[PDB]
Amino acid sequence: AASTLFVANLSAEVNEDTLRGVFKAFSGFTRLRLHNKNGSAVAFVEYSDLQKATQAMISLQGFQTANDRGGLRIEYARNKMADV
DNA sequence: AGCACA
Repeated sequence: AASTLFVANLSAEVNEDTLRGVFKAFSGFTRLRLHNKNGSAVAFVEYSDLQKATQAMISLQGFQTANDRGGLRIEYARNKMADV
């Protein structure tokens, strides 16, 4: 089953391709969605299974495309990315 | 801390 990650601390100017380049570098990358609301943006990144998602989350934690200090803040998403 | 798409 595909496991989705939640990514915070993103600048509003970051590209979808740019962000893809960050996460596609890790094994099991399936798809990414970049969402914006009022200010800064967040992202949902899907991997082929949990182990690859965990592996990527640990590795990219605090990755320096950000607003605040600390770099990227990544969590497990509360829900899986919808099918299709 | 802040979690959408269908």
